[PDB]
Amino acid sequence: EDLGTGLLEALLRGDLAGAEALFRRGLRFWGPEGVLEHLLLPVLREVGEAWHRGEIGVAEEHLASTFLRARLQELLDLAGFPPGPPVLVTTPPGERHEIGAMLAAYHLRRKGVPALYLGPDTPLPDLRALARRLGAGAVVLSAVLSEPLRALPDGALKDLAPRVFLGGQGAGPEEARRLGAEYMEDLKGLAEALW
Amino acid sequence: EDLGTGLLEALLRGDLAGAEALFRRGLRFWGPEGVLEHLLLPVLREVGEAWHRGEIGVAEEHLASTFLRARLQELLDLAGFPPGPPVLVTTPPGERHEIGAMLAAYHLRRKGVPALYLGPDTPLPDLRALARRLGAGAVVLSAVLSEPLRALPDGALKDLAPRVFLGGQGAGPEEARRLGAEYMEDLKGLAEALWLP
Amino acid sequence: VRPEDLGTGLLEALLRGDLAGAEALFRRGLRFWGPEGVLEHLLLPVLREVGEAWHRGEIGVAEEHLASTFLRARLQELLDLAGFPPGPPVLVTTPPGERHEIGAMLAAYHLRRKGVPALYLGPDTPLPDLRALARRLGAGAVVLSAVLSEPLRALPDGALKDLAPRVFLGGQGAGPEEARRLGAEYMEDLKGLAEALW
Amino acid sequence: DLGTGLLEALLRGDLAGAEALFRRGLRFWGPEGVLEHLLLPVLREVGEAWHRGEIGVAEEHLASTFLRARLQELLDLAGFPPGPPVLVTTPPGERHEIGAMLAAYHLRRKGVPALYLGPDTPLPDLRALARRLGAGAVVLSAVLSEPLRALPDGALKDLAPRVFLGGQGAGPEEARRLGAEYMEDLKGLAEALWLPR
Ligand code: B12
Ligand code: B12
Ligand code: B12
Ligand code: B12
Ligand SMILES: C[C@H]1O[C@@H](n2cnc3c(N)ncnc32)[C@H](O)[C@@H]1O
Ligand SMILES: C[C@H]1O[C@@H](n2cnc3c(N)ncnc32)[C@H](O)[C@@H]1O
Ligand SMILES: C[C@H]1O[C@@H](n2cnc3c(N)ncnc32)[C@H](O)[C@@H]1O
Ligand SMILES: C[C@H]1O[C@@H](n2cnc3c(N)ncnc32)[C@H](O)[C@@H]1O
Repeated sequence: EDLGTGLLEALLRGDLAGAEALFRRGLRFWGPEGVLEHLLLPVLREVGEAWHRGEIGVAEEHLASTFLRARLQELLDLAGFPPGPPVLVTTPPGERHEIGAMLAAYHLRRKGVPALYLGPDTPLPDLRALARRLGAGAVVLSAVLSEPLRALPDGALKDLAPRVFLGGQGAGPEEARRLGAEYMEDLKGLAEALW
Repeated sequence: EDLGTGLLEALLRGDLAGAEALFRRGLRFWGPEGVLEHLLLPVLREVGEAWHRGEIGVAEEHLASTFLRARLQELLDLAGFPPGPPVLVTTPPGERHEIGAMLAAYHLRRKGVPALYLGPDTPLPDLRALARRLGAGAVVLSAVLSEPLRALPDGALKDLAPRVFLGGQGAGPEEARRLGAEYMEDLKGLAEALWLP
Repeated sequence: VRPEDLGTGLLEALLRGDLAGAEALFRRGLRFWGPEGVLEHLLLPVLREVGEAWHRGEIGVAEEHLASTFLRARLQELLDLAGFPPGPPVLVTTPPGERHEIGAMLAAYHLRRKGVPALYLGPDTPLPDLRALARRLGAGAVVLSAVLSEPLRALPDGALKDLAPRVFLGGQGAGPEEARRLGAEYMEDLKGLAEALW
Repeated sequence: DLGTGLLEALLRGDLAGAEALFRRGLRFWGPEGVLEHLLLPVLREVGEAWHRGEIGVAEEHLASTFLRARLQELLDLAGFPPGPPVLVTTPPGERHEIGAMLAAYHLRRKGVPALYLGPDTPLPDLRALARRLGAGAVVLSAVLSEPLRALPDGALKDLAPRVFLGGQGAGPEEARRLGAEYMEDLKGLAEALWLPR
């Protein structure tokens, strides 16, 4: 059974009940991390590709994307949330794509790290202020597009927390170096990189 | 509200567990509609005013708003999504505040309306195309700011779907008339106008 | 359906063998009460009423079996979705002769929700084997759930004392005096377990 | 090598590592193949290691509890084929439940609505539930032979119009004595419902 085609088709026809049932079949088959890798991310990528090819309009993407963000938020709220100093997770100013940051928070919480997901697009002064006030051990940023990072001045990220991690499709090792962050490729390596 | 102040204080401490416990207590005490009017909505309004007064920063508002959207998403899912020709709910192009749209969808779904929530900020021709293809009986827009409506040409909203409804703090009767939408004074006026049976 | 009617609705769904509808009612409870709350406000009251219905002779053993098997699966689902930090484990089980396992699962779930790596062993673990595993894995604690008093009554004085660096005992079958006799720390509330560990 | 790695991860208390290994087998072999190549060989090896004194009871418990959870999740995934239930349990005194769960799972994958009760059901109660639900069949998994030897002649007859008995603890003459149909393997079990007898 092709859950990815089935789920995208259900979303494009506005069949949210079918879509929710199909996502849950994927959760049961692949497990929590696995459903994100094998179902949620492939469908979001395909939605993007269909839009880029001119095949679907913006409303159709929004319908699918909004639904999948809700499913990941549901999973995130069911993960543990330890006491202790938090890790703040957001996206750079100008970055409205939020699912990468949500995935980072999720992977962290599933390994017993109290990741606070702020939502996207947080001005750096306000992010630093909050990280310092809460005694955050780290700040994690997800960059989906490269332009928001290119807009930032050299060293912009270095003072945000004791550790500052940057990843996503829009990020790369050279950009992380210019901005003063540690570049991280894999979500699984985040908790490890802390412990 | 005493519980409202306590929730916001928990959110500002990063105590997500304590914040959830307070929200769940409000849900048990007031029920879903009650908790929106007496807890979720007053906290969002306060967060906004406190930011405007420089008492909290943007990261703190973000934390609070993100938490409350997740709570409202849970209530949307709890309200059920019936089958049947849908009502599309979104915000005008350039409107990034989405919770008013989510609230409209919630109130509709509570009355058995299949209110499909698209998220915010949908271009008009794309919204109209989706409404046409799905056979949607109505489109509902939430405007929080007035500037996105001011930027639209006369009659821009009139033909998005068989009925087009507009509300929110950034909308008013005169702008709705200019744009060709039916202005809805409040969420119960919206729910009333669209309830089928 | 009102939240106050989900318990009666869930039990009626299970009693007609409608497990898909029972799952939907459970998920509604989860969305309304939250994870800890649905266990407190829906799972535990239904399980208690199943026991009372059985005792009154209103349902039989197979009806209880179907319901507790279902509810154990719903709790397992929540358990699987919670965290699991690396780090020295807490072993969670029930005393020898105790076959009621849901209390132990709930303790494991409360610990994993607070980022404690609770390993759920299943029920009814002989004490030498439990001690051996705790020592080998370097477990920081052993947590026991006693629903009946009889299995505790069958253990000799100080039987629980050396199981792990901390040994916690709770459940409807345990009390402070019995915990003291067996060498365990007594804990009444699940919420206080993670607090106490560290 | 996946079987050996799964057991090793379980014996270290590396639950995340064990889950990842199981998920890998599920993706490689699919549902049916993961049971034959991973779940069943691990359980069998777990018993052999315990008998030989290489692992203790707590280690078997950790492994079986994990595998039972994985299988219940596959059971739920297989869902609810339409029609009158087939009740699946174990005889009174039989605490090994994975064979019953496997029977239920095999049935559901073939479109038969198996309802897995849990283990160790007194026969009068099993008969009452079968009657109340209009069950078309009852299936019992016996791992030990002793619980069967304890039951009266004819004790399984008429629990439902069709009553099947299998597992390592069952054999044809014991099934005959009890008034059940003996089934040697899960393949024959679903086929046995193709046609009446
Ligand atoms: C949904 C969506 C939107 C929604 C986002 C909604 C929301 N609230 O999140 C909206 C409508 C807002 C949107 C807007 C736009 N978007 Co858009 N959108 C998407 C879409 C379809 C899915 C986004 C998503 O969730 N992706 C899932 C992502 C996060 O997964 P991933 O990047 O594979 O990430 C992996 C790793 O990077 C890792 N990871 C991610 N973050 C981090 C962080 C750390 C620390 C680590 C360790 C790992 C990690 O996680 C994943 C593991 O596989 C994508 C398609 C796509 N391919 O992503 C486009 C896409 C990203 N969008 C795109 C574009 C062009 C736009 C717009 C400019 C469109 C326009 N207006 O003209 C705007 C820009 C808005 C802005 N300023 O940011 C392009 C970007 C192309 C490029 N430049 O690279 C894409 C690729 C579509 C396309 N095929 O053209 N978008
Ligand atoms: C959360 C929030 C944000 C978040 C939104 C996050 C998200 N994904 O939704 C973000 C960070 C994106 C944001 C951004 C900005 N925002 Co802002 N933010 C808010 C906040 C704090 C809550 C918004 C909300 O959820 N409102 C919904 C509820 C709480 O509002 P309500 O008035 O009670 O709505 C009632 C009715 O209107 C009705 N309703 C709503 N919709 C509909 C629809 C229909 C059909 C009907 C019948 C009824 C109805 O339901 C409610 C109860 O009945 C508000 C404060 C506020 N008072 O709203 C500001 C506020 C709306 N934001 C404001 C501003 C200035 C901004 C920014 C310009 C800031 C900036 N400089 O970047 C940007 C603009 C972004 C954009 N282009 O839209 C100002 C606007 C003042 C003004 N109009 O001039 C506010 C009022 C804060 C303030 N006090 O200054 N914001
Ligand atoms: C399901 C069930 C069974 C199932 C259990 C299936 C399984 N778990 O795999 C099976 C069929 C095996 C079973 C068997 C029996 N059971 Co029974 N059964 C129940 C039932 C209906 C629900 C059990 C349950 O999960 N309860 C939920 C419990 C665990 O929650 P709780 O005890 O209120 O615990 C709270 C706190 O103590 C805390 N907590 C629990 N553990 C811990 C641990 C720590 C450290 C902490 C801090 C907190 C904590 O969490 C809960 C609230 O937060 C109950 C009804 C009931 N009232 O409990 C009976 C009941 C427990 N069973 C009972 C009986 C008599 C039996 C049998 C003797 C019946 C028989 N003749 O065979 C056998 C004994 C088997 C054995 N243990 O050796 C009686 C016990 C009465 C008494 N004490 O004398 C009960 C009360 C039914 C009744 N009579 O009303 N049973
Ligand atoms: C885990 C386990 C337990 C667990 C059960 C946990 C649970 N299920 O909740 C617990 C701890 C309860 C346990 C306890 C005991 N058990 Co034990 N344990 C096992 C173990 C390791 C796995 C059982 C299992 O799940 N196997 C399922 C699969 C592996 O069985 P299988 O042989 O492949 O079955 C196949 C077929 O029979 C068929 N099938 C099964 N059912 C049905 C039904 C139908 C209709 C059909 C068509 C086919 C079918 O499908 C299967 C796949 O092909 C087995 C070892 C083993 N089975 O080889 C023992 C084993 C069965 N246990 C054994 C023993 C000794 C005990 C105890 C007496 C130990 C004790 N002293 O306390 C108790 C007895 C409890 C009781 N009264 O039932 C012995 C049995 C020896 C004997 N006398 O026959 C075994 C064989 C271990 C050993 N090698 O010594 N056990
Ligand atoms: C990356 C995603 O951005 C969305 N997208 C493209 N243009 C706009 C716009 N004007 N307004 C809102 N979202 C838009 C598309 O739906 C695409 O899939
Ligand atoms: C209305 C809400 O908008 C948020 N806000 C204000 N300025 C910005 C910005 N540059 N980026 C993102 N959010 C912002 C504040 O947190 C306020 O509460
Ligand atoms: C506490 C629970 O024990 C179950 N129970 C009662 N007697 C037996 C038995 N002989 N075998 C199995 N379960 C039993 C009942 O279903 C009751 O609810
Ligand atoms: C068949 C399985 O039974 C378990 N087993 C053996 N003896 C006991 C006991 N006293 N209590 C609980 N489980 C036991 C072992 O772990 C073995 O593998």
